Amino acid sequence: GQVQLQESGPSLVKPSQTLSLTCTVSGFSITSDGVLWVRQAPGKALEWVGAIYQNGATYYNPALKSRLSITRDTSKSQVSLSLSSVTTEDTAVYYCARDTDYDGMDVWGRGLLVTVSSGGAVLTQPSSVSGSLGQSVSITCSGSSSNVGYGNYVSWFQQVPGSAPKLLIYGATSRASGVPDRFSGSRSGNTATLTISSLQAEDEADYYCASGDSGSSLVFGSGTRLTVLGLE
Amino acid sequence: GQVQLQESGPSLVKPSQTLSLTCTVSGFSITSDGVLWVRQAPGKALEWVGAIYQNGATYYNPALKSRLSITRDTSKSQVSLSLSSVTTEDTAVYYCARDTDYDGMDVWGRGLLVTVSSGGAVLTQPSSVSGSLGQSVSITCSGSSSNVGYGNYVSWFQQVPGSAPKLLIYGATSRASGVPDRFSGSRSGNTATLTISSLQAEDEADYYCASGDSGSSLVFGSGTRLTVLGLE
Repeated sequence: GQVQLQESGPSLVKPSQTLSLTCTVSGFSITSDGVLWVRQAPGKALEWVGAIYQNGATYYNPALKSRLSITRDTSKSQVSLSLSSVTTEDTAVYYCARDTDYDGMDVWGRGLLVTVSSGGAVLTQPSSVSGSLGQSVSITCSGSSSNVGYGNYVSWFQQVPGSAPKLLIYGATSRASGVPDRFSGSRSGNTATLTISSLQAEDEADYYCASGDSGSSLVFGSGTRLTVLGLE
Repeated sequence: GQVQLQESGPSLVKPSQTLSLTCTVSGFSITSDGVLWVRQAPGKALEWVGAIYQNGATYYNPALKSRLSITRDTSKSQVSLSLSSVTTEDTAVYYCARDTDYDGMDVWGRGLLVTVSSGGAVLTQPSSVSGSLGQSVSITCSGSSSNVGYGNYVSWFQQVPGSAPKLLIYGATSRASGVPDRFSGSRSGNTATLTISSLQAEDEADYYCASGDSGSSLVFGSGTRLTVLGLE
């Protein structure tokens, strides 16, 4: 992969100060693809932070809008994130990713952990599910007419321990590039479903649904942990 | 940090072919610091692959030497690894790290997973140890006169779930920059010991002891999983 994104910054940020990160991209222009920021607090789901698109138009998670600024420098291929008035609740791995016209959020950086410390809105998924080698497994995601209902702007991600999400299915049904076809997506009203046939040992991971939402936001589900039953 | 290292290469290699990776460094010269390669097969201990130093002098893991070549391009800040005659047993996350004069293997790349597929010398550690918040805990590593007994060339690493090792201790004692001082290391004949006083929640990880050997090979231990007992 020549397309890549890398987050950079100072992790440790004292409470009440501003947290500032830079995402440096290579192998493509921000004038052709959007860039988004996602975070994941140690031991939580994925939360959308905000996005900046080709024309520089920006979009923010309403819960964070209070202290968020996203900017960009075209010449240096950089996208900046500033988060003000940081507290311990902003401790997280911060991820940037690309958002493309026809391939979905396909490429993500590796993630940068930021710890905030001093002296030393709703998509529902079953939290767990399991199946054995060879058989199929379904993971459902419930929302509403604003989002999963609004139409076919549903994504599914895979995340293994300590690692950036990998896009599986975008447009609710379309398989991303390089994704094996034992993965498929469907949608029915306010519900979207991922199906994994021919379960494999390496499918054991957490799974996240995400959906566009009427107020130009992006919402993630609560995550589903999949376990595979072997014979070993 | 300014210092960073990044592995880059193909997606998957076919068996009996040549796996080739490139390590690009930034924030320092290979003419000032050595570069080493380490790998980690799924669910398995760290294994040293080989090293190239400031004068280009190379050193290899005897078990892999047969099909190993490490090269470098100084003008471009690159170090190259070639592994021939790959089989399924070479599937692994490959890591490239810096070896310094006075700071140990302090900085490591993020790791690149490489799987070898078609269309379908000994350091002993206990496998587990555990403790509640605040207590001290010890992890022991046995070898021999060639290695842990050779002298004070012992390191300790920490690895969380899907992440590059972090150096804790070097010189069999000297703690590393930025490492908190509840970690200490001691040595007593053919045995080296890492002690963590005041166990913290984020110490929950695997721990590896590595040692220089007589034959200028680096050897890693079998790994120790440390669990912390909450009240949750």
